[PDB]
Amino acid sequence: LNQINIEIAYAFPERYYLKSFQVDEGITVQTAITQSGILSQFPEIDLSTNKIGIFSRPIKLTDVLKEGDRIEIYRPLLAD
Amino acid sequence: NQINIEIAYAFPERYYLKSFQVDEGITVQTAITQSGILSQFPEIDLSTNKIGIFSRPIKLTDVLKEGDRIEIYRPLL
Repeated sequence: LNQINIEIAYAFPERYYLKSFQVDEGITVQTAITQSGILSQFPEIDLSTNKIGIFSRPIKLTDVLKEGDRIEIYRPLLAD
Repeated sequence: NQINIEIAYAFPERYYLKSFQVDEGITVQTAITQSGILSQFPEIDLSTNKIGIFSRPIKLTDVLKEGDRIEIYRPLL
């Protein structure tokens, strides 16, 4: 079964949730969320109505844009 | 037949953000060349810069791709 890496983020103000998981390719947004445990840690999250976006990277520049998409361009390296 | 999109370029001294209307069906690359951002910032390199796409709303049924970050928001304000 092909494996991909995904992240889930949720900003519990003054202690952020930010976790990466290895998952079976084919998993949906709802399945990743419900299988992570995030809903047990934060029982105030309501998937029927909570607002959810996805940050995708890397992408192919040939991908088709949709309403409300933001393209973020940034630098891989710091310094001065 | 149009859609509203944004393009941002984050660098150390400034955050650039611009909103555009473009033809439904446009690719990321066409949007970038169309925006004139590459003339404005000659240092942007399409093979070297990080480039990602933020999408919202999604669907709970969307199939995840490699490197997708699901962001769950707390209701405002």
